Amino acid sequence: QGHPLVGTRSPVADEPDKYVWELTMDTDTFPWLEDHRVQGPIVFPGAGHLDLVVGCATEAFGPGRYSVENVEFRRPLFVFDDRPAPLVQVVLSPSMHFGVYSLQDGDKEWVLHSEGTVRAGAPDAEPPVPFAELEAHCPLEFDPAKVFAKFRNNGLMLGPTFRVISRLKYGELRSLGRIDTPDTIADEAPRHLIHPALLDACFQSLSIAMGNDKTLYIPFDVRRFSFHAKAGKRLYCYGQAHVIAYCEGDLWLFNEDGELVAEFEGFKGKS
Amino acid sequence: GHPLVGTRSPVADEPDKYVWELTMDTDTFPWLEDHRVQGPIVFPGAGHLDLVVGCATEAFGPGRYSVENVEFRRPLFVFDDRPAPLVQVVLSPSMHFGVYSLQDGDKEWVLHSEGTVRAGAPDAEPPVPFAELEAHCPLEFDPAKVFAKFRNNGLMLGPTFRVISRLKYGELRSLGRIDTPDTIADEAPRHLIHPALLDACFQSLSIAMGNDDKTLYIPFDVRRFSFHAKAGKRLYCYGQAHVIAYCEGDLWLFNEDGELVAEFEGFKGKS
Repeated sequence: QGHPLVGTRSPVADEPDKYVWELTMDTDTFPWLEDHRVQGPIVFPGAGHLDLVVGCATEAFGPGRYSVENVEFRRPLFVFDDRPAPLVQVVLSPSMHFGVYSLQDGDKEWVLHSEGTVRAGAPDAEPPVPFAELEAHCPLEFDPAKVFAKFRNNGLMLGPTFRVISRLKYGELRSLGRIDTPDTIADEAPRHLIHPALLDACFQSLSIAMGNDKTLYIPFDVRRFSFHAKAGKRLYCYGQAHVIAYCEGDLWLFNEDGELVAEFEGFKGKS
Repeated sequence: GHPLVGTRSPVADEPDKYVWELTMDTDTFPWLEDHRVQGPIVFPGAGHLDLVVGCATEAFGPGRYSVENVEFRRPLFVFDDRPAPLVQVVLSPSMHFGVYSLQDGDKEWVLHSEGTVRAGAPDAEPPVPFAELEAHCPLEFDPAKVFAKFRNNGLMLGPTFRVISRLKYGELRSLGRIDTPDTIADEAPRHLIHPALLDACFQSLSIAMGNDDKTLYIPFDVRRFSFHAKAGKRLYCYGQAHVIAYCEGDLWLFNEDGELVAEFEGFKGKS
């Protein structure tokens, strides 16, 4: 019944404020993994790491607001088809520094995928445009089928569960996207805080803020991710881009009733 | 919608002013019967916090709100001989609020509550984590003992305001379990924190000063009330008193899973 991405924890005696969760990230436990392939292999979406770490922190310290600051994404997490499911470790230090690690079977070394800090609580969120006014602030509309098309044309095989933007609007250095939970994940998504598929789609949405009539971007840095409330079945993602091959922007995720879900400050990306 | 937020009629020459109007009758709110003070029905001074924050929620949206420097001065009566009073939540552009009532045939409105309100809240600082709460308060008191004191001193409390199922205490400490009764179960999810349970929080705190006894205290001042999450069916209120006839304490409201619901800083009281 718990958060599906938080695994077993085995509190070690000589390390009292250290927390380690272990999880086998197989397709049987997570069929949706199939629908985010990058040039062939299945990749756990770099966005997904935020639902993972905060779900872990939630299990240790309790429900509420958590903030994940100075996240670095460096090495992709693969779920290959030829080898068995990888093992994944969320290591939280006493200093509240975290790392996400993976080991493929027969490998000598763990691979660090994500790195940052995490704390309880979050600043008061400051949307530059209130929820109701959002619709009008982004006049122009773009076809979601074209956005998905671009991704695959550059080698990003996105299946139904990662094709979840139903509507999308934009303006100068801004974007607004509607994220709908697909049926394939419906029963399982309320167990997550913000399902990785929907978290990935938020970064998809931001990519339309860079002025384009080409250059694919992937999560690289995040100054602050502040979780405020669980995602519902329908989501409104409002992005504002900042002005090389590094895209940057700030993000505000809302539920349809207008409840802020999460705030991203400094969501940097890379080709 | 929130049952205590009424009609709002935005006035043209006053754009940042909000006024909600409500007839506080027993038919709309049967639970009102169960908090009488020396005869007449009194809207609990604690209830003013669910009212103002429900109003602010309606204007600005769901999320965290903080009500600072609340003064309670004059009781809000729902007499039996006269028709239901009218109640007005006036929110100024400066985010200063007042709660007013007019009884039938009266020339002037009566100010009941006064303070400010803003969006957001500080990160909450429980001095004892939720899990450790149980052990921090060893000694137990009989709730039928506390309701008895109130009645003996002229506070006729009916079933809906007898909601403390369990109560534990220590030096300058208290811990109470607040249960939503069946009579309002159907209506409580519409409130943020039903007034009955909000009143019971102050009931709980009164056991932190008291030493095993006849001095009733009633809400008077609150430096800060910070709302974080809707109340559930079971609630744990942890109070810590501060050391004339003005009691004061800090309160931390928790749900069963340990989700902080509300923080009270500087909850002063008066005989």
